Amino acid sequence: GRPVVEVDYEVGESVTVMDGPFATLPATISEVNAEQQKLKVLVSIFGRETPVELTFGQVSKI
Repeated sequence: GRPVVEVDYEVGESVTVMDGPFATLPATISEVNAEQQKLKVLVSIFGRETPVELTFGQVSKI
């Protein structure tokens, strides 16, 4: 178990997708929902930028 001093996500930060079809891909948190414990991260793709929503823990900080 490795606890982190900071456990809050914000917009503008970059995180790696850990769950979903983009798992294992660089993404940037665009919208976060602490009220519902949900997080949103936009993904950039060659002329295919598509926003994806995820839950806390589904992303790893770099």
